[PDB]
Amino acid sequence: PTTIEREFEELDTQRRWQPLYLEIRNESHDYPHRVAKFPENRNRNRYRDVSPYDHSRVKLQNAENDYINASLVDIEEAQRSYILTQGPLPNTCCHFWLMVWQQKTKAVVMLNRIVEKESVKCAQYWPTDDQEMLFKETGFSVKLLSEDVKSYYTVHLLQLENINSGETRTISHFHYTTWPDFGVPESPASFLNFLFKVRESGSLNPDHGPAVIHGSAGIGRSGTFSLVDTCLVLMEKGDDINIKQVLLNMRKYRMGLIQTPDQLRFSYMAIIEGAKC
Amino acid sequence: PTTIEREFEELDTQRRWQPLYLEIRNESHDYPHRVAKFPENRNRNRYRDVSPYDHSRVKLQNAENDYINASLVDIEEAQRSYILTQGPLPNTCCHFWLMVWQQKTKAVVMLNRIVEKESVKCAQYWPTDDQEMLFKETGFSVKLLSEDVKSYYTVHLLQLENINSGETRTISHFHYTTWPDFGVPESPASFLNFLFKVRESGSLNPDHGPAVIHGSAGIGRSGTFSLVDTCLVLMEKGDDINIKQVLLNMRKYRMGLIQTPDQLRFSYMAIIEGAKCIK
Repeated sequence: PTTIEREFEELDTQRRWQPLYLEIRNESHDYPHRVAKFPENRNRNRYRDVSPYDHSRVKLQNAENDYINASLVDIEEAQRSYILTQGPLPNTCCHFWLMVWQQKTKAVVMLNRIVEKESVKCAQYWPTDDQEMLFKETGFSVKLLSEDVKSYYTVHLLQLENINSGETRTISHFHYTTWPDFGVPESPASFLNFLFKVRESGSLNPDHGPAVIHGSAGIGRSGTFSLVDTCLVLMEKGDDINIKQVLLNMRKYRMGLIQTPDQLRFSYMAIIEGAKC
Repeated sequence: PTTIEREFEELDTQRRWQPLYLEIRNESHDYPHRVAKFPENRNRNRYRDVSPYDHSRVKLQNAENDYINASLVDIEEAQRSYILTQGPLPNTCCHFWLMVWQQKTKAVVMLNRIVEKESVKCAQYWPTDDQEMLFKETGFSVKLLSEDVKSYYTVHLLQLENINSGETRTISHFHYTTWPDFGVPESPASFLNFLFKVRESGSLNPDHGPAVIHGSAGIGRSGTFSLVDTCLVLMEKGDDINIKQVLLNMRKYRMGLIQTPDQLRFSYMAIIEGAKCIK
């Protein structure tokens, strides 16, 4: 904890955050992602520059087209596993809830707004009122159980139902509402508080399926969330951590996590402050 | 402006907001609201103790059932007209948009959140994304054009289309997001700023149909919003104002406007500060 604060201060005074982030870009390797570019998958992708690698993509089980824009990002050293996905499209919200069910997910972490700078970045895939939301394509319904609104985030409790079996599960929907795309949270403090609420629910624990983390692309803010959570686990287990090394290993699972130098710098501060807790 | 400032300070120091609000209750008259209680209309009312008066209710034209829980609130001395309405129910959002169309409304002012204290207070009657919302019972579709999110309110630009005529209109939807039910806005400043944005759009001006103001019941926050706007209009025209008499007059058009003493106190404060800002 003392060492990463020393490193951050070196990068600040010498103003080397952009060269550092550019060095991580160059050391990130490309892996095959041929399935994302199948013709019949082009309406399942939000962005043409954001595809899951063939070796780590989440597959819809027992589906004729198993493809969803989702990556299982796994860190064995930390016992941490997350699914990072794009903001679902109107036609993939059914696949998204099918994924949440098959993986036994307990929480969805949403870091984006439905509309950002006059572009819809995500479909309304949960209901805002008491009307049930139906996904006939995959046989799931979503109903709103509870809503707790705060100034920079909201938590929803949703009832996800498998209409075919009648079975039901409660999904915690943690929605960060003041985090701009390609930008940073307002405060490391506000961010850390949000992370700790997601942790306190147990939704990141190994006795559950991987949590679903998404923004609009599931890359920038989503990578920052997972990078900070993971490196708080590693320090907590007593491990010495190289953040650049942790982030490079994570990028083997999904391309281009952490999208700006500022996002990388913010990840350092949040890791340093979260350690003091 | 100095006189209402004297009055506020007297009521604040002597803590007399409740004797005042109770005295206004007693000077408020009840008028028939029999149509709201017709058997076919009771699934169109959110709350059974919240009804529009027969003499000021907005009528849905060219419909088999003309009823909607909405009141035309008029202050002729201010050249101001509002429609105060409940938060529409799932089966009445088609009626709400038919009313917006027929009344040539340009803005909807929304003062509630969809869920407050774990209770649904209003149906999702506009779309949050790029999927179009359809109301086939009345032949209208709503599409989201634009969204500007600010710290205490959001503005949505919506395209309201009459599907059978194909004609289209742009509705300004001003959604104040930080005003709890039976409560008060966080800061007079943020509220006053929000009101001033609604005015800047011209949606309250005489060359448009009346704006639609709603909360969940369309009475407490809706009444606070309308009282403050009206009394700033009356002051800038140079009229001497008894706010209590303006509120009693507004209550002839819809029952129980402004629901708490703190809301009544907040109307005074916003009026006093909005005047000093205008000057």
